[PDB]
Amino acid sequence: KELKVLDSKTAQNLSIFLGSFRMPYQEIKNVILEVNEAVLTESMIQNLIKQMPEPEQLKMLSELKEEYDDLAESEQFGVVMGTVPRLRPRLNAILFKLQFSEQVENIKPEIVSVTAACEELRKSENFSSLLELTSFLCKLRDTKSADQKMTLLHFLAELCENDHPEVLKFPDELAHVEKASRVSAENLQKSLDQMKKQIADVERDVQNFPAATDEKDKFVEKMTSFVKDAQEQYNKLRMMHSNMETLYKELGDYFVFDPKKLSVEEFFMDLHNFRNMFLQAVKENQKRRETEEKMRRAKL
Amino acid sequence: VKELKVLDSKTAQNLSIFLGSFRMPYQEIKNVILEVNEAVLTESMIQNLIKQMPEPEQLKMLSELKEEYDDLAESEQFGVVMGTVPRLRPRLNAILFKLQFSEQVENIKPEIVSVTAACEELRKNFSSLLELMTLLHFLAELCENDHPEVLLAHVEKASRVSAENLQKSLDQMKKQIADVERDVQNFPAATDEKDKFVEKMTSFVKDAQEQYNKLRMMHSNMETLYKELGDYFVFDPKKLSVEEFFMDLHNFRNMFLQAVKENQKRRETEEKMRRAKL
Amino acid sequence: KELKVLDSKTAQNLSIFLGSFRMPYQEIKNVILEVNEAVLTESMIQNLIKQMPEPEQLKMLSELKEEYDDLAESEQFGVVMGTVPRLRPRLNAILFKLQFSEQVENIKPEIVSVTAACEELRKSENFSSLLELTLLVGNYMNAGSRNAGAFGFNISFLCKLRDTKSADQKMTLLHFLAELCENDHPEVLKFPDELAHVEKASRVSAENLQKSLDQMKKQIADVERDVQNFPAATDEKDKFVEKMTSFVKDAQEQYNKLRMMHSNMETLYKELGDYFVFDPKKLSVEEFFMDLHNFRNMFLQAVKENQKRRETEEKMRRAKL
Amino acid sequence: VKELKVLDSKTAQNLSIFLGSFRMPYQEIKNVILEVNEAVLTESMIQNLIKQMPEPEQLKMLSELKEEYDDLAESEQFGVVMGTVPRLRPRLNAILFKLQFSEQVENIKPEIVSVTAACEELRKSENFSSLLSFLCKLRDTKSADQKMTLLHFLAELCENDHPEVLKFPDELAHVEKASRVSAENLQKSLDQMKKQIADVERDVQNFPAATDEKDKFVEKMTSFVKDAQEQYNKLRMMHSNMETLYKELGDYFVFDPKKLSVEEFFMDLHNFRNMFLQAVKENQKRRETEEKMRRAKLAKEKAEKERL
Repeated sequence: KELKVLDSKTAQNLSIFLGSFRMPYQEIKNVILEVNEAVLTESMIQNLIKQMPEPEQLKMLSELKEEYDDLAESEQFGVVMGTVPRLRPRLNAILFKLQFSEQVENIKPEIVSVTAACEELRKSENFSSLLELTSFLCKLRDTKSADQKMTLLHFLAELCENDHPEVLKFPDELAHVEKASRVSAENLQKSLDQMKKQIADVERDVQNFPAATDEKDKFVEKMTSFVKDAQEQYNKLRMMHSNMETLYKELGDYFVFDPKKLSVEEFFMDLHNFRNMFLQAVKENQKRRETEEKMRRAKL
Repeated sequence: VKELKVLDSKTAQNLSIFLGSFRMPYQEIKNVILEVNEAVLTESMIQNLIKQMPEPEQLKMLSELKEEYDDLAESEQFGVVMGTVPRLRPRLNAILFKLQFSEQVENIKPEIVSVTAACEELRKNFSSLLELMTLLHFLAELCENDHPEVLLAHVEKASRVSAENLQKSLDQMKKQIADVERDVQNFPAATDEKDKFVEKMTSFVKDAQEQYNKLRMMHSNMETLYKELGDYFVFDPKKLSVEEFFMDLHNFRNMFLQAVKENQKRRETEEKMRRAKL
Repeated sequence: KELKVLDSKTAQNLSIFLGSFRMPYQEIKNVILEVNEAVLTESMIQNLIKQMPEPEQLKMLSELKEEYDDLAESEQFGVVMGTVPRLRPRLNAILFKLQFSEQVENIKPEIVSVTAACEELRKSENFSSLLELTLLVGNYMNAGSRNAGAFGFNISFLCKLRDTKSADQKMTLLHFLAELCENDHPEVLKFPDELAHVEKASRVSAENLQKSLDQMKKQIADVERDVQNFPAATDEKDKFVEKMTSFVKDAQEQYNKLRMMHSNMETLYKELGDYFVFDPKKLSVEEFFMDLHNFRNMFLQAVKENQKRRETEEKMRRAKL
Repeated sequence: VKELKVLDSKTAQNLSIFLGSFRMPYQEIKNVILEVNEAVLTESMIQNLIKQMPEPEQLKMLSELKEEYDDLAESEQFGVVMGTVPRLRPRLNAILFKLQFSEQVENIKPEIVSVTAACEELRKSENFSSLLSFLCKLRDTKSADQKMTLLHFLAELCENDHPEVLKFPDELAHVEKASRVSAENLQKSLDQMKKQIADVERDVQNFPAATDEKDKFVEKMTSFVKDAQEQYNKLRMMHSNMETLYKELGDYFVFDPKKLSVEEFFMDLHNFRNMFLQAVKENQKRRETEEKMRRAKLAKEKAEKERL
């Protein structure tokens, strides 16, 4: 059969897609209309969106379907899809509905890690004690101590291990520090923004959606109810993200440091590095004070 | 601080770690579960909820302690709140089912489509080309002089499929639906109007049912056509599995094509001999 | 330029290859002859083999040396390669030599995992104690139970203690056993640490292991063959016979060691078959260790489930508030 | 059981786990290192020996316990044998270098070749030399009627009265690869390689003579070091020639080679190729559509005609 609208490759792709898809065009239409969640999936929508003929082509494909049987499977599909009101925006609202909960799930953790880390630090007394005996802390390893052949870090860690068995527990109170050092405050924000726009757009497309030109189209029906809930959820998320940014300020005072020059990621990435440096030093002392124990046995 | 009166040490430890990262008011989590709030629920969440959810007996014992709610630890408070959601488990398993269904159909369908296509692709020239250097090159040779042009995009896919697991999946799906359906039919009376469970589920189960039926039609069909193959190439549709049939048919299409490519390479290399000599 | 021998595609492919390769065709030839390992790599040899014009096609390009400069580069290369004796077996032997160490390194651990698992099983004082408690549990402390009086050392059977109720039906034999250990034989609980290679042994494939060895055996035999029949070197830069004769001996040495290690592995396994009464020729190594592994896992799960059950059972006691 | 006499608790624990899985008799490990046995040694094997190896100070203290070898724990016996290998560390590092060399060269060459080939393809394509950053502004502002873009416009003009540009995009095979390369990293790779070769070379020169017929280190490394240098020199020849062809472009296209890095240059040049083909692709698209709309009316006309 010959093509009367679709262009070469475009038809080439639809032929494939729909083929390995295997599903009556009318069923696809009704699945899209009723938003059948027993059929629809993230990818399925991404594929329809990525394979759907341009609107201008759909208008051309429907402006002469009296010869339906005479159209290639690719263009027959085109005709059907030409019957769906507000196709593209409809598809995005649907895609959004399928993606939301999960893209929130992907964000929240970042926020919680940082939040927890900040909470952990402030409430960590052992780390406070460690500060006494003492951001610019990953430098102790780069100095010397009372005597020689032992970085200040070691002496600090040893002094801790001898009569401060407790300070040697601070790493076990800074659980989320590592997860926090992995976060990207920049990216964290971009996400909440893209999301902000995402919800806005879908709300618009809905508040601008037509009426029931077919008692099968139950779009505005659900979608309006969803956006509502997606909103309540986005707000709560933003509040969490604010509580984070906020709690990170409090540390900028208590531990006194500039929360404008040092990002949340960078900051913690160092506190984490130091926490390791400390654990490393402790292991090194245990080694030294283990071989030296022999160097004195070798005199016997 | 805060003694445990029901949860066992480890359950409490785990529930605590879990809640402390989920970060969400327990009552709100309850509502989310009740109304199957799809703007919050995800496959992971449900699975995690199911994995962490204290056992029924522990939830009960806790529900009989709502009294000192403020004295109970976080882990045990979540318990009290969850201990008020009727049919927690079958409910959670139904939601997990709704969240997973379309995905599993999407992952099962392609296996059937490939195999089906390979079957359709065959019936619709490669027949005469085997029954009749090596034998391949020989027959290939003839299909170049006397019967040329007598030289399947799914035959390859079909060879990687596994008929056995394909059946197990459909059978596994069948149970899943039947189980959800049963749980729904045996569900309590929704007092708290915030519980839109029986409604949603009864409807979804209907849809999954229609899709499963359609999916099973595609299956049986696939097998029907496979036997149509046991006719033309007269063989035991059970002695040789779909996987194998197309595996051979595949290793075949290759060797022949290679035999052809090899022939043509000698072919041209001869042209680059007739000219060079004159 | 214009092709005098090579088909069209071969000329194309070979060009892109020689191109993004940048190296005088003679230099390439010397690298192959000298088996220069400061240049040669596994990928490099594989490609030369994949892109090398057919043996016959190289023969033809031999009558075209006068017009070397007239020929297209793809064919110039063909002209050079055409000068190298036993080009393909040579190339295959070099690839073999470059891959040999990794190959041994990938077979050895399978053998070491199974072997160590067997030794660990023999030497585990706590697992041995556990077997005894198992006999005690099924032959004397649960007369009611399933096969009471017929328990032995079958490992897969131990995997079923989980599916059988003990005397009082408030516990499976597995849990009964676990509690017995926890209460009166704590040390036994440390048996898992005494079986470090068991999990790895469960993931092995005796069949593939055997295939790997036989393959290595043929690979080495083939190279030796090719070396035994190799033509006397004309060009001084041809180090093949020199390097490869030596290598083959070395590789044969390693393979024999592998074969013997594998043979020792099979011997220990036969011993396990008589001790845990199973047929080595019917219960693959991975099957046996998967059973031992799964048992170790469920036994540990059983212990946690007991502690849990014990803890909540105390909340029932303190319910008297 | 078996009291440790030198090793620190951790090292011994780790050595034990390691030796538990490596399972190669200690003499055999030494023999293999001394023979530099290629049928046995692997990059991974050597990296693990290096990582597990007790520090020099411990190997020396164990080196003085040969008489009690049989009473020592497995990890310390291993230490004793290893302790008898002269220049163990430089030996192990040179061996690792010899195993890694040809491949780290193989991972550098490609980049140099991509950029090099790109520079060559460019200079040999007048098809581009002509087309004259701004190409962006055209794609920005719409044509007379919003119906099109000024880039499509220029693209169609070329496509009509200069159809010898449809090839341009296909004569820039390595430009994309070149856009991904990193000039700075390439340099480091080369300097890092030079240093590695120097250090090994140094160790071979200051290396103790063999006192047994099994130690093949000097014989092999001295020879290999010569081969690595030859290859490195050639690798550098290629590199500088790459920097030179690029320099040549700073003129043939007037632009400061110091300012704009190699990645920067071919990245823009990559996007350009993209933007153009884009327009051409798009033009051919809407022009194909117009064609079908024409045949649409024609048929829809012969229709109403044949009908009546």
